[PDB]
Amino acid sequence: CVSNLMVCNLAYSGKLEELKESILADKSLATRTDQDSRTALHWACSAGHTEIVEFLLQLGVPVNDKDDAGWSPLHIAASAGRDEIVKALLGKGAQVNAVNQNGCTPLHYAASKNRHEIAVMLLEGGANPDAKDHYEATAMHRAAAKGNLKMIHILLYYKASTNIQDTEGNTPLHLACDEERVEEAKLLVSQGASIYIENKEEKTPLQVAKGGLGLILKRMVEG
Repeated sequence: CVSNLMVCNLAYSGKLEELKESILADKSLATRTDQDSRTALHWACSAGHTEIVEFLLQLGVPVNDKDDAGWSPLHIAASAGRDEIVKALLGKGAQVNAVNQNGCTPLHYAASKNRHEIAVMLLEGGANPDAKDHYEATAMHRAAAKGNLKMIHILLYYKASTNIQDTEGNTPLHLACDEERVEEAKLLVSQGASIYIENKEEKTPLQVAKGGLGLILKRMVEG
């Protein structure tokens, strides 16, 4: 029972037939916003109900409206891992470089939650891989820190930068090293991530690294 508007609950529940029934009675309900500034579309994205999303999109409804927290439908769908809803959303003009109130794009959440195929869709649909959030962090920061090896390959293929620094001065390499993400750190270094950049604490990814991972990285770069 996630909303104060019944239509929204019907979209979350997946009750497509009473959702259509409410909306023939009152066309306005397909775009009416609840207390979180969400419509039926947001909630159907959240629950992954593709047929209900597809129905609303045909109806002509807005695709890019952000809720109280700044989440667009695309944000919700990318995060929740709704492969086909993302596809539909993008097909209907969804904004791929949309930002929520923390400064996150959909790709940030795809990267973080390991959504490989959604990441590909977003990037192939025009997403900026170097988009920085309010802490100046990228998708690559998130992938490196979580240890998402395949996601890093994706980001790198679509020309993500490896040496962007967050508010703390850390690059993705710093984070990979800090979380003992070995293969992810080697991958980064092999495609040019710097072992020399210092975070705002004056430490390099090597100095942050443990178990002589730093030694491995140092030999990759220096001989």
